[PDB]
Amino acid sequence: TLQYTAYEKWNVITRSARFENKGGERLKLLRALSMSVDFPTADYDWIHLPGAWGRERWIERRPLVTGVQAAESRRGASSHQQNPFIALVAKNADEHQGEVYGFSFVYSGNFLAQIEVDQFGTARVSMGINPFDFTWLLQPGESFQT
Amino acid sequence: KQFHLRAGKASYVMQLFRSGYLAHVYWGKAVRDVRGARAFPRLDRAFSPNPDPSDRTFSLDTLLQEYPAYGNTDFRAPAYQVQLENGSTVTDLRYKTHRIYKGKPRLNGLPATYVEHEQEAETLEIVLGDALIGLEVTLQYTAYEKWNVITRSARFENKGGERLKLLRALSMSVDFPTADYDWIHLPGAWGRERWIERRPLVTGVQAAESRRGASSHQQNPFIALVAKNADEHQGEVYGFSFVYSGNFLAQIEVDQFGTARVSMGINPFDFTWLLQPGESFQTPEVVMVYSDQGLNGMSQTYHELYRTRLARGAFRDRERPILINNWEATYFDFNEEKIVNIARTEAELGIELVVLDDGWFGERDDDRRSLGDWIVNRRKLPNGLDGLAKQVNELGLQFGLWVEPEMVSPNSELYRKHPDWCLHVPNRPRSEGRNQLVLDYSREDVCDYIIETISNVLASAPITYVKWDMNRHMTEIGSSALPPERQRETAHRYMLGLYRVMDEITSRLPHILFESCSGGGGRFDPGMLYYMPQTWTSDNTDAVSRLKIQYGTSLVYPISAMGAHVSAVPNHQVGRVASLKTRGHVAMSGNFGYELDITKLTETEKQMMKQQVAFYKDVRRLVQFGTFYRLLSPFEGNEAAWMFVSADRSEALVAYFRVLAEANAPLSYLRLKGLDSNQDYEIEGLGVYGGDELVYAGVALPYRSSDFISMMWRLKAV
Amino acid sequence: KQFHLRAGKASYVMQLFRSGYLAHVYWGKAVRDVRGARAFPRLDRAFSPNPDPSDRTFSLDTLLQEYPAYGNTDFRAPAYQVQLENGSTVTDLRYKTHRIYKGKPRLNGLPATYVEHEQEAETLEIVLGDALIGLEVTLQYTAYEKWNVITRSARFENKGGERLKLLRALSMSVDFPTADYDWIHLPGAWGRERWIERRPLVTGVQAAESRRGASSHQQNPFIALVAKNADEHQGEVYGFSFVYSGNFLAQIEVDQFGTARVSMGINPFDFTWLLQPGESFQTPEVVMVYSDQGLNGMSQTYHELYRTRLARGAFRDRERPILINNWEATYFDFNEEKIVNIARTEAELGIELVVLDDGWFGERDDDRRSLGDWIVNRRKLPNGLDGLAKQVNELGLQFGLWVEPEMVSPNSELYRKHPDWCLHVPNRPRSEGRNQLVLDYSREDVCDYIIETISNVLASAPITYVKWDMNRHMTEIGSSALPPERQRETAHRYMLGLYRVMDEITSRLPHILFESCSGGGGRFDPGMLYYMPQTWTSDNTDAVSRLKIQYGTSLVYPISAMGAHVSAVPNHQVGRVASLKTRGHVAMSGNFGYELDITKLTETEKQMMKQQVAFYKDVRRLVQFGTFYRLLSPFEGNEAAWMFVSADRSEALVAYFRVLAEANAPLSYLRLKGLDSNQDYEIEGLGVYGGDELVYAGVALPYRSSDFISMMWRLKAV
Amino acid sequence: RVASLKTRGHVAMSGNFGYELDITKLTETEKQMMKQQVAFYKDVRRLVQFGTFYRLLSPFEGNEAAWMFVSADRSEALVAYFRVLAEANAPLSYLRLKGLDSNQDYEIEGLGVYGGDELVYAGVALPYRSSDFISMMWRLKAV
Repeated sequence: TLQYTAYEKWNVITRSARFENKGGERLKLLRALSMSVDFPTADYDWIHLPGAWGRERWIERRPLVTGVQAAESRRGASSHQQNPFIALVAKNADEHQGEVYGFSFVYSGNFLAQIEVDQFGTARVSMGINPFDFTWLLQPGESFQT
Repeated sequence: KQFHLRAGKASYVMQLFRSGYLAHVYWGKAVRDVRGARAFPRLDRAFSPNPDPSDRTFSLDTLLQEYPAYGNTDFRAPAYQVQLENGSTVTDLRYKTHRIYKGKPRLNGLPATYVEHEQEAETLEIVLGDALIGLEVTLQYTAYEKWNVITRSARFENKGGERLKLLRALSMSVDFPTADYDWIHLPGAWGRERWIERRPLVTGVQAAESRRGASSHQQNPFIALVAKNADEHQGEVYGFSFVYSGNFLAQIEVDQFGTARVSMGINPFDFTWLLQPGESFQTPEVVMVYSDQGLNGMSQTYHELYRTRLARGAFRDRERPILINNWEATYFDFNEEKIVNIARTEAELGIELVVLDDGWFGERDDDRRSLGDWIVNRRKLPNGLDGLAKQVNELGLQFGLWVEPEMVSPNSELYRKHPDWCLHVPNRPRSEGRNQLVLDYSREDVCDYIIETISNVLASAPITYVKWDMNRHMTEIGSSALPPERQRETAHRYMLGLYRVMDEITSRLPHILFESCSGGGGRFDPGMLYYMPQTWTSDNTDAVSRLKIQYGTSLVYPISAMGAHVSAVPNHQVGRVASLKTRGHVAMSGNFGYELDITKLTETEKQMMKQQVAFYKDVRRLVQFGTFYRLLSPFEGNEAAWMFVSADRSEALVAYFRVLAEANAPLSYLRLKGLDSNQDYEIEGLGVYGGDELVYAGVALPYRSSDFISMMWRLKAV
Repeated sequence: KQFHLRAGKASYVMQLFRSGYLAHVYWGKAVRDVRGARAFPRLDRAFSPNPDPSDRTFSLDTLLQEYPAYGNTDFRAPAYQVQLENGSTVTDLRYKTHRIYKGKPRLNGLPATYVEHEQEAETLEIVLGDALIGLEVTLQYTAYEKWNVITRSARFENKGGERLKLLRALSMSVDFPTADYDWIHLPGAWGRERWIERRPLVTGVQAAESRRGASSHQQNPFIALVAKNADEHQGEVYGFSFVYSGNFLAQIEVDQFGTARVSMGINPFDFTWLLQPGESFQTPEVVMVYSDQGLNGMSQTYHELYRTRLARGAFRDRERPILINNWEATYFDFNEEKIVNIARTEAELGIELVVLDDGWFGERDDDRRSLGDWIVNRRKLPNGLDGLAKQVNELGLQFGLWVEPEMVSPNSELYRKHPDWCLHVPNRPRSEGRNQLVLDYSREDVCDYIIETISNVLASAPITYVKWDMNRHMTEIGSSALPPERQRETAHRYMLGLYRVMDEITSRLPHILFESCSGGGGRFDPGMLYYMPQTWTSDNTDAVSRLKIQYGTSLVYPISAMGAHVSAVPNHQVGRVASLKTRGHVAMSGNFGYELDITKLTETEKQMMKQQVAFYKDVRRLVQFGTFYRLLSPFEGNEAAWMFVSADRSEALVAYFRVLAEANAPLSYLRLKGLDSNQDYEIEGLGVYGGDELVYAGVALPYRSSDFISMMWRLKAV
Repeated sequence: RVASLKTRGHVAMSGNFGYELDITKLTETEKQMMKQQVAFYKDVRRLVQFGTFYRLLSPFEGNEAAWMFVSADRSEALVAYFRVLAEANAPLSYLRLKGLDSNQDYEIEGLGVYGGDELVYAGVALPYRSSDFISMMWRLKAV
């Protein structure tokens, strides 16, 4: 079940998914991201928040690449090193004008925030619990909420 | 003490400082008031000398100015410079008086933006003066009501009893407090005029200029300071447009303290002007435009102002005729029988105007003779211009004529009779471009002769269209009718003559639509637009080449004046093969016309042409008089896109272009501008879309192959 | 008819084209032959007019030239321009003859790079000429055998019978076939001179220039064409250094056809020069360096050339004394005892020179008076300069003196006696800077006076060091001893006079080390370097600020001439607190010295000074005369690093700087240059590293917290 | 790094304000400075912690950093400006604001009354200052 919520007051769209095993066999979640969205074009810059202890959340803006880009955490915590937030930014956009698409993860553990540009210039922004070192077993009757 | 000009949604503020000094403070979006109470004290800047020895905090080197001079403690490039009889170049202009009156004054012997009603603008005249030498300088400011336009010019007058030589006389100068801008000018050449060149500013001097006696293909008299993030659709832009068609200097200087001095006017290089007691000198005007709407906002401001308040004549607000020029069909070799029976087919295709090009006069079989001898060749036109024009008229077409009045061929009746009438210098060889010389328009006799000769030729037949051409640039600049101390005034006096010549000629013939031309857009400037309501954009007629040229031309000049014609293939300039459908769409994006041999066209092509002609007539008033938006830039990529929107936004026309085809290409999309978001639009042949969707989301573009493709969409509000 | 200059590993090729025209062909890496200055189909370019009317392909507008003019079909900015009596500015120089001789000539009344032997260089003089007006221009080319150096200058001579007036007379002009380069110039201000500014070329005009009568803090007389991918260590770089200390114009012009014109010389603005029949005019020279080995390679060429073949005197090849200036100690209020007392303390620390600053002359107690009156104040110095110097000498210290001979205070005996001896113009207010006026060095009486006055004073005491200073820029430029027609020659004539003053004064006192100064490095140019072998780099003595300042200055001028003094904190210019350790390391990267109140220093600080002085004495020869490589640029990041390597590469000194501290910072590394890869070097205190490892792999940097850090390593071959 | 107590306060007041220093080791001036700081923050606390935030100048893009807080009705504002590395003989500085009501006038405390549109479209001149790591804080109230 895909969960969409749209606030009336803000330009906020929240997304999450709920897995349920209604069958008779074990289903093993190798990957269970909260969301994924395919942009029709890929002419963008992206912004994530890299850093370290004593210097968290430095704004880093980079052009997109044909391939994969990702800020992630494998530390069991959201981390000083990469904050669970990425943003698609228009080429000419700044602090005061321009189109911006922010992605914020409401979770304090391992995360993956990825942007993939394919052969046809489409951009897939996917975000959620880091698939790395992660599985989740669903017995019949069990559920998983991202 | 404080002057506050309010033009449209913009503000231009100045303030009188201490005793007579005029300081610049602010220019940008309109504010109610700029607080006069200055925030923090001035500084004692090292090596910035002081006019007042007691106060080291004051220095003209560190004062934002309106019309600065050099040698008085300011070390930056001045707006003007005057040499006295004693050899010094030091002058000191102080405030005398100032006046404010509704409307806009005319400029003496010079073209200028105008108003038709007093309510349309306010004019501020600040009278400055140097009492010692008796030099008076009046700074002229005009602020329009409906536009963000501030026009600036200067007026010198010698009230002293000495000779005053103007070494430099720019129209304007302005000091920005900060220098964090990029700058855009329009460099180019013949075949590729007005390419948009965006560059970061350097700490020093950058300048676009012309030393050719004409505004030139090489540099268009327009520069602009633009914000670092400003684009076509947003950001702050500061336009500077010179209303003049001769030599010019458009300069930006960034100094040690991060200020940017923008100056514009008649190129000081190889230029002087002598002022005897009682004599005056009026500078051409510079049209300054602000916009936080981006580049399109600036251009649209220029478009309305230039089309409705710079262009003149009966054809100013009128739809321009779809013409055809028969240059490739006949060349210098033509006759009456050949033109009229060809013009009969052209009339049936829908053409509204047939233009007779070069070769109708004197001994014209070459481009190496006969310029200056403007009499009908009875050998080619036995019944003359009168006979040809009337025979053309009864087929239902207007008749046009090509002229090049500013030129004289060494092999001509005129030159053999008046060899001293050309621009020349004593005992030097007379250089030739295209085997021709330049006539001396600094002289009254030469001008008077041309006015009479050309007007009589133009009155001898029902000619309603004129292509005024110039195909050379000035060399050996001098006059045999000028004293040695006024020889450097020749270039400007020439332009004054030409302006006066055109002014009288166009006045004698109010029934004629005039189109200026100079080897293409050699003189596509505001100055020429005042006399001739349209211009030949470029000799290059390639559809793909025209993408850059027209895109860059539209930056300042209205589409109504931007001439664009469909030509033959393979192209004569580059050898490129584009589709007839593509060449039409590019040409229909400007002042539509034709330049090709219709007899060489296949039967299928003639039908394309008939549909092109019929289609343009439907979209003409929208194209030529509508609001213009640049969507995709050919300078920034493989695509070119723009659109025209009606005043009430109920109608729109979209043009898209893609040069080099990509195999297995990504899907194409196009977002539009200037539509009513609260209203729905029907795209002919596609369906109905919301205005908000087209602008915010965009339209999926059709997947197409082959190089040099084009697409046109008529948009209609439901 | 081809001229082929061979300088080091570089080639400069020219050619005689058609009827006496001189055409540029190639400049870059050395070639045995240029076969291809012969066969090339020339194009008929639109609007490029023709000297020979029947050939439309040939135009001066489209010809790469060496000394071009305007009005002869060339529309680009010319190298020269001269107005005739009839008013015209048209001139036509044709090839006359040429001569080749080994060695390099001296420029009349001007400084110039020289040779000690004929074998060091070869000189090509190309004599052009305009037969009509009798104008003869001789183009001077010199190619050094040992370096990639080509020097260019021009000599005008009126061999006709009319007056020739030079509107423009640049030292050189060169037309590159392409324009795909970036360009580097050195802008700045007082307290921040010569910041490196890299910019892409624009299609139009870019320039660095000075209208201040001095080379200026604002713009240094140096520009450079660099390849797009060129950096400090590799790539093609073309340097243009002007040997002149006054007004200049350094300009690059890119035309419609993608050619880049680099021209340099005396600024045409506010400049003329009258040439009566029989008179001649010599332009200063421009030193051109080619390098395929990066910015370092270009700079290194200049370093050797300027240190060994431009700088003169007994101190040219000599180690410079470590000096102390006690200006901050006493200001204007001092006496003989107070100076000698502090001299003992400084002498104990190891300092070698004590310099007496401003306030020793006349009634100089402020900065509002006494300039021009060079007589010992008997209140402060009862025993005169001789008595003070003698005492200082037997303390073991050399003695130095501060002078500002070009300046006159309105409140001085000199000015109330000779009010016409200052630069001024009739009936205009005499503007001041730092409450002082500029003496008229265009006049003979003034120069001879200064020459006698300063010489006798400098010979009256065992003075072995002089600091020559100027703290003002020209306003109201003019001379009472000049006719109106020669008034605009004043600035250049001033500079010619100054050059003669310095030449005669320095010649009288061969045992005196002269250091040029101008509110810091306001006159840090090759012209001054010819008369005074070292220069005060900047009044900004802040360690961090000096990173950029010394980095940019090092781009052209040798380390031996770059004065750098350790000062007190909080820094008087920026207010920054940097460690004495860091202030030392920065100052030790140049001509080391001190400028601070020793009486205000802590005992810990004074001990660091002794260690400092001892250290620099070990590395002095290596620093001042060694090879200089820049590693990390402060203009490009948070770091600054460079190193000095001996000729035999057996010894090296490495300097590193970080300015802003970073918490939990990444591990730092540093890679070196110029070492012998096949040799092992011991880094003192660290260990032994291989030269290849040092250059290819690099060294690990220590982890340091705290702001503004510095580090020095001594390298020695095993 | 050594920065002025004034500067350390202006940065800390830009967020959730607190103290992390030994008072037993403070001079009388510093303790009196702290008291002045606390009294100031309590005045703009509701504005800082609950007002609208505008970033003006990025410390990631240059030598400056600036941001401002604007109240809901735009009748009140706090402007914070920071400059790290001192430049000798530096150019004149200016600051443009955001989120103000163009139709209203604002009193910048201790400076005078400026128009809202002026502060946003023209900008206000900044004081010439030396020393490293400086800060400036302005309170704005509508008339």
